Amino acid sequence: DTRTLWTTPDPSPNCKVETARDSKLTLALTKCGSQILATVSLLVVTGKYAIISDTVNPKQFSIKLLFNDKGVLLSDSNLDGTYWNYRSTPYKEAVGFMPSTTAYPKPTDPDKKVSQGKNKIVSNIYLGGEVYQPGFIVVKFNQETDANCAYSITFDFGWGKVYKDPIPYDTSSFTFSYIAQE
Amino acid sequence: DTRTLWTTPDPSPNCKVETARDSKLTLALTKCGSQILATVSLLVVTGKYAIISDTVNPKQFSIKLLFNDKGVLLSDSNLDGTYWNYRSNNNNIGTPYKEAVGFMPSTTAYPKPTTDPDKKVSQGKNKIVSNIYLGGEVYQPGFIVVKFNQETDANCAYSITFDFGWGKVYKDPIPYDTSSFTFSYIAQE
Amino acid sequence: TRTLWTTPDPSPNCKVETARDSKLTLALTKCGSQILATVSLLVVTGKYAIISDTVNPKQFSIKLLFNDKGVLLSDSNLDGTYWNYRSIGTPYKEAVGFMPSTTAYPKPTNNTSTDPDKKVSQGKNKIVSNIYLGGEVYQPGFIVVKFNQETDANCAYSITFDFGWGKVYKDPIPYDTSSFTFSYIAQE
Ligand SMILES: CC(=O)N[C@H]1[C@H]([C@H](O)[C@H](O)CO)O[C@@](O[C@@H]2[C@@H](O)[C@H](O)O[C@H](CO)[C@@H]2O)(C(=O)O)C[C@@H]1OC(C)=O
Ligand SMILES: CC(=O)N[C@H]1[C@H]([C@H](O)[C@H](O)CO)O[C@@](O)(C(=O)O)C[C@@H]1OC(C)=O
Ligand SMILES: CC(=O)N[C@H]1[C@H]([C@H](O)[C@H](O)CO)O[C@@](O)(C(=O)O)C[C@@H]1OC(C)=O
Repeated sequence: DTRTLWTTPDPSPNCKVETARDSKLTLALTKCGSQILATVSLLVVTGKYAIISDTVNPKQFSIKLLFNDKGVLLSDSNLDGTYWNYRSTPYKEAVGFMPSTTAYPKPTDPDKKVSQGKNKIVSNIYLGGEVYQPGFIVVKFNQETDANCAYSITFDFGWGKVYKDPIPYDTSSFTFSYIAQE
Repeated sequence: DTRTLWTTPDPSPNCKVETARDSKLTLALTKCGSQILATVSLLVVTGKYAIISDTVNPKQFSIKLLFNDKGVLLSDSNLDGTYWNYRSNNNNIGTPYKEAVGFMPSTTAYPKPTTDPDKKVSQGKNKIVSNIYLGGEVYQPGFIVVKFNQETDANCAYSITFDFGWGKVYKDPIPYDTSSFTFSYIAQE
Repeated sequence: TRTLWTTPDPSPNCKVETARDSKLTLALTKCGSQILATVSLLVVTGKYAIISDTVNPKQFSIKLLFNDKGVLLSDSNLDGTYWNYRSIGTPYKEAVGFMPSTTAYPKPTNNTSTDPDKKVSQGKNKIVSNIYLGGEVYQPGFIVVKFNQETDANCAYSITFDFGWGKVYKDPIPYDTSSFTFSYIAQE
């Protein structure tokens, strides 16, 4: 299915939050012409961020997906590449899933000011899906330079509310979209 | 694909919050291949939650869409199935649909609910949680929780549940009339 | 499955307070009977370019007004020069399939034309969310998207973006929004 690129819907541990494969990132990208429709959720399984409270610091971490100029996931990404593939051999290109570098340029007169906001999508998510357990997600397009990436999608996850009773970092699903490179 | 399953865009009262058809649920599910793109909004028209304030309790209610193995709406659902159907223009195909499995939330992504950290099942991923705004006013937050496959009622194969509520103190009564909310989810097929 | 858009890296193309004082980036993509949209706003000069608690009002309104063919009316805050389908071209002739449904989101009615037997939703034609200035989690603002709620220019359809904030900002910050995704039911 050339219209869906994903982690598979029920992944094994596939994502580094603190150490490699300590988390399960479920990410599906679906191509709707020139816009990608995405859904993302994160379950931290082991380690520092599996169960959080107010004494865990910092209260944010970053998950980078780094892509080359063919849209292939680079091995330095926090997301393990083993099962990152079209919905059904590692794929050879996925440029049409990549966030536009014209809409969302890599970092570099009022008419020369570059938007610092437009390459980010920021919202609350809710741990365990509970309305009284807000956290946040920041989706960032093409803001990384690591591994000489041509494209990137970064997920920053965190929280700010004071939690004295420890709770699993297990996020509600978040929908977003972005302008595709082609 | 690219078909829509919906309540019609201008439904008559079609949904139970407290009693049958005491509310207008507008819900459209549009298939974008492996994901469903959805928009939902609720106007409660009569009963306990039509007009809310800080003296209305509890401050949450639940609307269950329960589906069988063909993705057909079960009678126990809060939504009346009379006008829950595939789109035709601004209305519905006349005959009740026979199957809608491609519109169901995946039971692989969102399994039905059932100490080893390695076997932990995500409690978050089957829910989408956000503020909505009553009357579309920025100063009238409430909330929506969309839940996939979390019901057991009527031996459903699939479910979509909408929990609506609010937390802010409203001393003056206001209608429970939500801003539209967009979400997507992984489709069963 | 076409996209109607401002182009992804627009030149100043929008009036918040004065012509060309802002850059609105907006893409509408058709997915059958729903439009999938992404929007963001960079105010580049004037009252709302750098905001703080001493600026009032703390909301402003960007109207996209369309005629019966889905064509952008020049009265809109958005300049229509580069509002067109994604692809040297011609202004588009029709985009009704991209308009917000007037059955889902009807225009306001008069005392004359209001049916007292029907309760009309005031919320359903609005989408309301936070956006974040600079994409910083500690700089919330808000966006309100409104469908078909204008009467300006005898529009057949409209999409209105209200942007604002409520948090007290002592130190001034640029009104430069994170991107916001939404969808709506299309006219056809
Ligand atoms: C959509 C949105 O951001 N709404 C928020 C409104 C809004 O900012 C104002 O009505 C616009 O002027 O403000 C809310 O309350 C905040 C309060 O939470 C904060 O601590 O103080 C500010 C004033 O400085 C407001 O009083 C509101 O009216 O309830 C919050 C609301 O946002 C949310 C997420 O509910
Ligand atoms: C989904 C929602 O609306 N969650 C809100 C929650 C809820 O309304 C009450 O818990 C209901 O009782 O109230 C809060 O104050 C809270 O932290 O608990 C704020 C929280 O909203 C945010 C943006 O974090
Ligand atoms: C994305 C998010 O959740 N931002 C929240 C922010 C954040 O949690 C801390 O800044 C992290 O440390 O905290 C706030 O109190 C703040 O104003 O700064 C509330 C704000 O949420 C809203 C709905 O405005």
